[PDB]
Amino acid sequence: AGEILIKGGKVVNEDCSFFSDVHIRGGKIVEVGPDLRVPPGARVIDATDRLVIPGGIDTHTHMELAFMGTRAVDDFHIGTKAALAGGTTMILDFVMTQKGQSLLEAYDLWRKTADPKVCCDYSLHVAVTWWSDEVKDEMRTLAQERGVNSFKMFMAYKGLFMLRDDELYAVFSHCKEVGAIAQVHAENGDLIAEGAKKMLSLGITGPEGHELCRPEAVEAEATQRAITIASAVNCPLYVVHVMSKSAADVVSKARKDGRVVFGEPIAASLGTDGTNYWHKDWAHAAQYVMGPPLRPDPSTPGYLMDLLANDDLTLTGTDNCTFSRCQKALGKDDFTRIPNGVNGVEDRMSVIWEKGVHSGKMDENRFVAVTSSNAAKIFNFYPQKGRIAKDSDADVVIWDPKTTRKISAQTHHQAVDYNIFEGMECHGVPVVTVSRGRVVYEEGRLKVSPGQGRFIHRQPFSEFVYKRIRQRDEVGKPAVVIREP
Ligand SMILES: [Zn+2]
Ligand SMILES: [Zn+2]
Repeated sequence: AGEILIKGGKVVNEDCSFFSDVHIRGGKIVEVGPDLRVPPGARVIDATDRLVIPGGIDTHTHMELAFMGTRAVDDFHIGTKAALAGGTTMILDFVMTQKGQSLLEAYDLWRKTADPKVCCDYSLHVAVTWWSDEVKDEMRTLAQERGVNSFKMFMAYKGLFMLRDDELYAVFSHCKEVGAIAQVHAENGDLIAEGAKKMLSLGITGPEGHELCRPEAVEAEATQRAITIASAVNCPLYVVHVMSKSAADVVSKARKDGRVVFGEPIAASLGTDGTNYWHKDWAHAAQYVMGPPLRPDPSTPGYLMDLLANDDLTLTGTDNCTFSRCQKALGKDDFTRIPNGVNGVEDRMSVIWEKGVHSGKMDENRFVAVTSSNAAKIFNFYPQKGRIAKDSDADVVIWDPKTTRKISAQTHHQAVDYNIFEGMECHGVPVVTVSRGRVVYEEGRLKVSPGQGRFIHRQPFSEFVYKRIRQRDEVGKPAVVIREP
């Protein structure tokens, strides 16, 4: 609502950067070009010496998720405010369907919880945590009527969310039928379960036990297995929260081999590492506990950033699923009871800019691709989002790439009372955030109301995801050999 001219900045899209003003009217970008006239009444945002970029799209959040006996402290309201303050203008959150629970009920429950609270736009992925004719039907309804083209399956969480290979095969085959992308939490749940039992029996109850019970081989194995099942049914696959060099190399190899798979590292795995689980201070070490775990090889985040730069890995989320210090403390005697999840929604943009662009690993245009455009392409709303262009949504960040900010829980906007990036000096600061054509963050202050954001309804068969799948259906059908009868 209202009129904004962003003037004097350099627009940065995934394909190129160029000086131009951006005219916003009624929630949309209505013109991009040099020296645009300021209509009477329009507010001018002076973007001199700034980049004008699509707002960040966080593909992976769990706002106020009830999980492991408690509830994430960053909710849809505070979580989306913190996203905005960090230059992120859309989140995509997981409807964590309980085993045996209607996917439509869980979807409805998420929409009712988020719709009146979100401060930025959002959409939803739906977890498929069990399988039956009903789930099958509900997935079709969700894909065709409820705006969801992404379903999330777990190979870990035995007893809770885990699906076996035969069930993944059926679920993935049905994703492909409904034009959805199959997302997978890829760790071998049987090894996690055994490993945790073994670490506890050895008296390793601390957070080091959490990483040691499921080292990167456990993630690499499940990642390859999911790729292989999805390749078998020609279903596009999306591997969420790639945490390790070996799982990332699995995704890298499969893509080079032409498999339709996408890998999503998160701010945590790009900005820090798992040496923190070995910290003498139990509270500090617990802060980093999430599944899969961050990895103790300190070369990990830089390697994941190199693969993200090279498009072995294609886009980013945060897996934001926050628990306060006193919540984490529930597992002081037993790591299996530390609620799993770290922060990142607010810091993702600056973390990636500092670790990826300022470092020389990727340019500003690849930065836009891996923080917004690719999410829009995969989840099917590009160029509505992820591009500064006429007719696109006015979710726009004015970005200062030269100034640094120090990340701290003392100054962050998340509800959690610590930050895994505590102390990190990042180049790249969101100075102004515009969401739905309104200035919602400037001069370090938020100006937004819960429920101002909107659910984004997507259609299935995202072309970025499916055009190759469909062609392979047409020319890749196996053929009988013709033999004399
Ligand atoms: Zn997960
Ligand atoms: Zn997650």
